[PDB]
Amino acid sequence: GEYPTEIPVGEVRLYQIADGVWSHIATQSFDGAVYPSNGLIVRDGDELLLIDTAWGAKNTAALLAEIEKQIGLPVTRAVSTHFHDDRVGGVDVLRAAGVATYASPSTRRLAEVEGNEIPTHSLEGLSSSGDAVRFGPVELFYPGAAHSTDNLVVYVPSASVLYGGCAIYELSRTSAGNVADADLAEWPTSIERIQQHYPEAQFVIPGHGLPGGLDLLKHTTNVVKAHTNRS
Ligand SMILES: O=C(O)[C@H]1CCCCN1C(=O)[C@@H](CS)Cc1ccccc1
Ligand SMILES: [Zn+2]
Ligand SMILES: [Zn+2]
Ligand SMILES: [Zn+2]
Ligand SMILES: [Zn+2]
Repeated sequence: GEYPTEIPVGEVRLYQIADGVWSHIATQSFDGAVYPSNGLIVRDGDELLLIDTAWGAKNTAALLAEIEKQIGLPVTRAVSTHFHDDRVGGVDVLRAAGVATYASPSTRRLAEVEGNEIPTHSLEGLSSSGDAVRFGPVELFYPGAAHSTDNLVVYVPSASVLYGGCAIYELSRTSAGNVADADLAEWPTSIERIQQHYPEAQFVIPGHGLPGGLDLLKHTTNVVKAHTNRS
């Protein structure tokens, strides 16, 4: 029961999941309510891989300061898992600090169209549903369209940690979130692909809220199908 929930906006908290694996947790206010957001940090030798910004430039500056204070290793690369602002908002801060920023070509194009910040580098090998590539200490996986058409998930083999980003919902969320960019028809099949490729996952991190087990995948499918049938 130690995962942070406790976090004023502008602040960022780190949570150690395993040796060399942390999540980062930040908050943002939207329509008068406060939402948490998760990302991932993975050690690779004496450097760090960052997965996703902390949802905004100010939060992302605080994230880098937090990392410097608590871990003290340099973030040398970062990956954004889809084109929304809680994933790419802060890429310019990362870039100014010397972090090499990455995303899939689809994510970079969608970010551009949205007027969002655009990661510098393009990830190859992730164009088709079911594609996976090794990227430093993690595997990147494109499960197919779900929360967005471009969304990636991240697996840490040394720790059996599956980071689902916003394609996976926390258990406390029982109604669909922002699905304006989603492929509702394909989302359960994409979740099916995650389960098929990472059935040994022990720790599953949603894009927002509390980690759990692989039960978060069927929970998300249930919420998405209920939203599909809404009326
Ligand atoms: O996915 C979701 O569950 C919904 C609802 C729960 C929190 C996050 N959330 C959001 O929308 C975030 C990041 S995805 C804000 C956003 C703004 C503009 C465009 C996309 C997203
Ligand atoms: Zn999103
Ligand atoms: Zn570069
Ligand atoms: Zn999100
Ligand atoms: Zn449920």
